[PDB]
Amino acid sequence: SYDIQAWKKQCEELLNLIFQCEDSEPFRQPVDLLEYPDYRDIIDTPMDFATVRETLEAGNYESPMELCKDVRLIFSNSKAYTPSKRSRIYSMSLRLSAFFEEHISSVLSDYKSALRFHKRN
Ligand SMILES: COc1ccc(NC(=O)N2CCN(C(=O)c3ccoc3)C[C@@H]2C)cc1
Repeated sequence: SYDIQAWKKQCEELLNLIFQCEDSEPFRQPVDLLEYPDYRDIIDTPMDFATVRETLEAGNYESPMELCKDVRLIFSNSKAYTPSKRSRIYSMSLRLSAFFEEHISSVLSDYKSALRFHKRN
């Protein structure tokens, strides 16, 4: 399966599944800086799933590795803000991360395989 472009629709479908997860609600939109005025004191690079979807649709990701880095930044940023290992948001961030990682693994493998096939000769 050596389609170099296939990752983009696969990532759009996975973002649709993440939007349907109730566990995504707190990560869907950019954190309101007025609601949390100290957010930018701790978080250097804000990220959320609407920003990831818009970047993808703008044609501003070259590879699924770049999309994966931004999704992993949502989860690291949530971990940097949260106050407990038994925080509600933290419990949701960890379930959503496991779901994301389970599904992105084949997207990354297939992309890297397709690029190796393109370079094979
Ligand atoms: C009183 O009811 C509530 C319950 C939950 C919240 N949400 C939060 O505390 N959050 C801070 C940590 N987050 C993030 O750092 C992040 C957001 C996108 O990517 C990461 C998630 C989210 C915005 C606010 C009020």
